[PDB]
Amino acid sequence: HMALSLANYLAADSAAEALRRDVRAGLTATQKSLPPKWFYDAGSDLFDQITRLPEYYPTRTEAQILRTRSAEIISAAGADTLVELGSGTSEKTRMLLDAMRDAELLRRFIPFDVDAGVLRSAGAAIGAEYPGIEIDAVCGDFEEHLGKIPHVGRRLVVFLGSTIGNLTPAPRAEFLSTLADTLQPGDSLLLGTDLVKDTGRLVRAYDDAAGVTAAFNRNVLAVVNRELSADFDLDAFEHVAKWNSDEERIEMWLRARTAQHVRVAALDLEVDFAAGEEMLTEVSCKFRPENVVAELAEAGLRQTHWWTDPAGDFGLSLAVR
Ligand SMILES: O=C(O)[C@@H](Cl)Cc1cnc[nH]1
Ligand SMILES: [Mg+2]
Repeated sequence: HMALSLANYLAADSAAEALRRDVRAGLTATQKSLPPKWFYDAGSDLFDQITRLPEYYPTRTEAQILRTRSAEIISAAGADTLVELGSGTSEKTRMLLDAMRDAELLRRFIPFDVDAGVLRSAGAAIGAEYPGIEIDAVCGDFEEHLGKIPHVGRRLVVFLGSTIGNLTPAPRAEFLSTLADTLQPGDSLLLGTDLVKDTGRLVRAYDDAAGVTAAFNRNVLAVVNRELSADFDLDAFEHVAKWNSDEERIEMWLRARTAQHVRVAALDLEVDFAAGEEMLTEVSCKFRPENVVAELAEAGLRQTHWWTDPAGDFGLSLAVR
């Protein structure tokens, strides 16, 4: 029920300041952009729905790999502590915890994410399902507070969903290098990476028939409207998903149907969009198996295991110091 440890390194005023800075920088850039972290206001609900769309294969593909190989993953890791870069709300989390329990290894769960309220809820759910488990939640941002994750036990750190694909190569390398420097001998990283495949399937996964992804994308405008007193007309922006073959990444864009004039009153800022002008809201890099090995090695980690679905749509790596 209520048994919990929670460390909170984020402040409400500090997040508000981060949004101010990001929106000012992004809307005044020669090529306009907004960071996708701001998708996930209570947007989080829309993303949950996205994971169940027929076109969006990543979640169910990763889940099926875990469903059939979690015992092997847990045996390879030999960890008694599961660290999740994420909130611990998924079935995937339970697949891993179940296997750790079956192996009589499980002692501790450490969820790491940016919303304290969700960490509390997940902690209560996990606590009830795995009596005796120690839960140490950390509210922090995984590009700054990784050093705050406790080093107790032998740790399996998981970063699922190909969320690592939201980082472009330079910040991605810095992230993996930093994460690797918080690991001890005996610790393991379990990394989910979505893989290069048919480009039609890729684009459709980010431009579903039902329009749910379009709603998710346009909602970042609603976040700016509410939080920074802006007047984006959401109906005036078209959802566009692109495959960038040079960078091998999916991109989400918002395209102005007609010229728009947007005042972001909280920033004392007026922003103009030309008819047809596009603003970048997300990248989702896709990986080649051989390159995953290389990126891990450059970060100081040796890939010891690789799991992929029979179609080769998605990959999971286990890597060690
Ligand atoms: O890049 C993804 O696939 C996840 Cl992390 C976020 C997302 C899902 N649909 C649009 N963006
Ligand atoms: Mg003013």
